[PDB]
Amino acid sequence: SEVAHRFKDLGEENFKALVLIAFAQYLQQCPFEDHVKLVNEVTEFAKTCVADESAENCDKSLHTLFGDKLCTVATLRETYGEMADCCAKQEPERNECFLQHKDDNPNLPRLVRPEVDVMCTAFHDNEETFLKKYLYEIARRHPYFYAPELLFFAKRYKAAFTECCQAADKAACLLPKLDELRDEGKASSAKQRLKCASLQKFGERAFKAWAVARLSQRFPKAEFAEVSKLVTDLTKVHTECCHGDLLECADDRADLAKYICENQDSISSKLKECCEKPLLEKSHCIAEVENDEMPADLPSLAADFVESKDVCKNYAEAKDVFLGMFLYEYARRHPDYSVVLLLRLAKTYETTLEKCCAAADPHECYAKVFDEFKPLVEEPQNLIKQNCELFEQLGEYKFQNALLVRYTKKVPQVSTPTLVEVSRNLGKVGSKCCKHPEAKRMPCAEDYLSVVLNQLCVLHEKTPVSDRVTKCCTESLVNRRPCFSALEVDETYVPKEFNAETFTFHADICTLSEKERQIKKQTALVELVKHKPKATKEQLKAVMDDFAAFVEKCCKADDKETCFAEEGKKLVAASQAA
Ligand SMILES: O=C(O)C[C@@H]1c2ccccc2C[C@H]1NC(=O)c1cc2cc(F)ccc2[nH]1
Ligand SMILES: O=C(O)C[C@@H]1c2ccccc2C[C@H]1NC(=O)c1cc2cc(F)ccc2[nH]1
Repeated sequence: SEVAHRFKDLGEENFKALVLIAFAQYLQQCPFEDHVKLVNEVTEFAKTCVADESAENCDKSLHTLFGDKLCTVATLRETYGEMADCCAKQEPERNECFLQHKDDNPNLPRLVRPEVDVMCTAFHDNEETFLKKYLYEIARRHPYFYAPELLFFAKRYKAAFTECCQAADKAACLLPKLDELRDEGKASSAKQRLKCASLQKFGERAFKAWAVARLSQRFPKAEFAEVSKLVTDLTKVHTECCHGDLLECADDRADLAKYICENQDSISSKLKECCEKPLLEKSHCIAEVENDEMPADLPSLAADFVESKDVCKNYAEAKDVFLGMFLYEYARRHPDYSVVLLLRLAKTYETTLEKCCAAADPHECYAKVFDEFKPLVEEPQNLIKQNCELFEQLGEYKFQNALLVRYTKKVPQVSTPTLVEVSRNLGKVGSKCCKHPEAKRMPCAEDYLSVVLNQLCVLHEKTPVSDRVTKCCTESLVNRRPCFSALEVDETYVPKEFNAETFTFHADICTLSEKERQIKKQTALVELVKHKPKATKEQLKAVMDDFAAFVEKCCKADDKETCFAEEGKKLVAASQAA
């Protein structure tokens, strides 16, 4: 009985929280109350199985059990409508369906967060509910969020509230802690979506390719066979989490943590304080530990991968393991390299070994391999140092408008919200990456944009509108940022003439955050660019200066939306002629 095998392995709390995530993530419009109802039933059931694994229903699959339970609520199609299809389906099709129906951008209201004392009061008046609601709200909104990490977050969310409510000033303590979690959570969700993306479209071999490069960057001193082992184990974990098997995800991640911790010596010099931490922390720690030192004096790549006379033999026995070896050997020698690049280098190799083995003479052509890299390597190098001067001039905000305009004109089919969000995240590279020296710049950007461009691809995959976006996304997972960095301004676009409510703001806007304010400013900007893509210089500064500065006028105008209904009409004439 797997349900009992999971229960006993993780325990009731995590079992209960991993379940609630499972559901939250599967029927996303469903109310908190309902899920918790469902979760305790499943809980009720598990205990029996633990108590008697022979009992009536304890042999079914976890999907089966969770699927029947879920569909108790989903069945209504006046409330839901589209998930009730998955209900009439049986396994394994029912699970395929729920996963297909996972909505990366769900039309959901934001929890206007109440004052600090009420949260504190709620936290004490009943925390068990309070904390359940944190898993629920994040899961709902992040249907691919790495669940076993989402628990690690929860514990930390619990800790903040217990510290900060008892503190003299409850707000100055709590608010910074919360916002730190939020950010740390948005990066996590994003990073995790890339893994599910990779796994479910480009197959595991591609995920495998990514981890081996990554783990070997981190664990250079480890053997190759020791890295493949870890890679395989990781893959089964992410496969399982990205397939909705969250319970065995948590278990298998836990096994690996223990495994790593028991062979510390054979894997890394740098895991001492990581592997002394408790359950949940232990895995977050290990995952994000620092790069180990490089084994004294290493040989050249060439000898094995070039100068040797038995490439094709080692290739043709098993090209995957060989290419895995190259991916190992190349990466352990270069922690200063981006992982997308390396994957781009290794692929040149794969293709070139099929070009050269297929000849009568193997050697002559593949001796020239390590020139073919120089241009692939220099392409990312040039783009990053080009944008960074262009950033420190403008600042994170101004520099996001430079992106907005560009990507807007580049791909005007896309929805303004998508454009606004992706370009807002794309320019955040300039903050975290240009800050470094070159020794860590180019890589930093190139890898971050890998995450931010996936966001674009999965948001566009929802409702396709463009021809070119759907290309860069589906053509080759690692060739993405250079693919979007080869799309010129389009000449096909038929622009929508005028939309008067887009550029006329309101008095609700004088009661919201600077971030939200910025996001409004920028939405209007995108949609103005959407009016004239062709001849349009900096001048988009001025009229955006106006739609932003005139806000200052009307906020500090002490009226009942009089000036908004006329002094905004002054500017629609300003944005057409000029
Ligand atoms: O060629 C592909 O697109 C599939 C995968 C890919 C992805 C990027 C760069 C190279 C390659 C080659 C290809 N994967 C592998 O060759 C491969 C990696 C790998 C890692 C291991 F720990 C054990 C065996 C392995 N085989
Ligand atoms: O995969 C994990 O959850 C943790 C992995 C781990 C564990 C111990 C030491 C180092 C590391 C690195 C850490 N994996 C990654 O960073 C990683 C990123 C990433 C992005 C992809 F698009 C596809 C596969 C990927 N793996």
